[PDB]
Amino acid sequence: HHHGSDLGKKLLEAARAGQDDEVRILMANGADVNAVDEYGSTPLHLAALAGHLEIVEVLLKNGADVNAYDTRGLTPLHLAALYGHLEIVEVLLKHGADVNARDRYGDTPLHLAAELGHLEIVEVLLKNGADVNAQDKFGKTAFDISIDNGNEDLAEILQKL
Ligand SMILES: [Cl-]
Repeated sequence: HHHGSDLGKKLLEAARAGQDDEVRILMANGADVNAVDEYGSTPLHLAALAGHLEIVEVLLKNGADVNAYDTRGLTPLHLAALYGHLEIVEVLLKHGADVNARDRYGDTPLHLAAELGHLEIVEVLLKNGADVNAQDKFGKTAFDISIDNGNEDLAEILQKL
């Protein structure tokens, strides 16, 4: 629907604020599920960041792009991992999220979850095919990040799971 309309902007705002009723109302009025703001963020990026599981589900049910990339190359999965939202991480993977998507720095969701010490998110990403050898632009793997941060608990999950 159009290109950067105020209707799409209202849906982006309601998705970030977790306004479930307002999100259903706006969608019924024809708001585009894949509306983008100036940062290339979609309603699914903003709901995943702010940890609104229910809204993430309705967006997906109504055809939101699970692998949309913003201006920094961050996908909704990168954001759910970075903000520590485990249930959203699981729901996104079930709806075909690309476990090895790369942002502008070559970091995958695994790199971001390791950097923030999110152990269970790391474990879930590994069992969904996360690439342990993926190197970012600084030449680091998620394992290298865990070692540099002296998180031996995380490093052990990264080597054995
Ligand atoms: Cl969650």
